[PDB]
Amino acid sequence: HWGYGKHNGPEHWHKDFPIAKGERQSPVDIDTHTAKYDPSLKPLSVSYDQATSLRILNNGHAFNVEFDDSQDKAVLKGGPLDGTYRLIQFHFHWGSLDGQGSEHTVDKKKYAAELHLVHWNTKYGDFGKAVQQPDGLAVLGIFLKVGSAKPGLQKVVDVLDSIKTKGKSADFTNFDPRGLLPESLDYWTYPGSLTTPPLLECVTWIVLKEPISVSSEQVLKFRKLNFNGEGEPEELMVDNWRPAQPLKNRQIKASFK
Ligand SMILES: CCCCNC(=O)c1cc(S(N)(=O)=O)c(Cl)cc1SC1CCCCC1
Ligand SMILES: [Zn+2]
Repeated sequence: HWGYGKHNGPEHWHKDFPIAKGERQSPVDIDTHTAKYDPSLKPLSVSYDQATSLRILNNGHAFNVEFDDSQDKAVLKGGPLDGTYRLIQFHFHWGSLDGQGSEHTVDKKKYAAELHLVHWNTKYGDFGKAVQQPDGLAVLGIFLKVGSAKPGLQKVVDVLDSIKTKGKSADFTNFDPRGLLPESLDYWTYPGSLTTPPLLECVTWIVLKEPISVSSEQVLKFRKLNFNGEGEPEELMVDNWRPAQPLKNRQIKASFK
């Protein structure tokens, strides 16, 4: 099955998932000089006041913090989007070292990690239908750099010991994802894809310019997770990122400057 190594990593995905070589794959390098400022783009509206986290899951590729998406409670709107997108889950991608880990890059700079808040377009009724549509998902991507701790991240970090291995989950209620956001909502946006199999070309990407800072101790806790299940040989969950893919016939737009 697919994963992050030499024989099952990103360079192999196209044999099971030929869209890997498609026209709107993610992530991409964000060449900041070439991105054009679009005065028609709106401020992003992030409305997370009523978010209901329920659980956290080690799915063997990353960990997902899941939300109750059965009512409009945590929604993304505005920005480049038409209509309303409901938060279903967030997860991260991170490196074995602080110098790598992000999926998107900014003028070829790789951040230590990248947070993905995944939302689906309510006009398609549920996530599984949304991923079959070119405007089905909106993913808010946020870079992480290592420096000062992110206090709003600590509840996540502290539960990771309980979900060390693939298939473990834990009650994870009352987590507020507002504590993972940077000060500015200035962003870049482009049409792309899921960055994991099945690599569906269903995502409007919204990548924030301002990274959040997390501490070395926080990211070290990410790197103690395992991609294996309990009772199997230990493979640290590190370097769970797909490299930048060809931009092809796409324009990256900036909400700023
Ligand atoms: C089997 C799932 C493997 C791990 N991937 C994800 O959790 C995932 C990653 C992204 S990303 N990295 O582009 O933000 C997005 Cl947008 C949606 C999904 S969940 C979804 C994938 C399609 C159908 C299965 C669940
Ligand atoms: Zn992701």
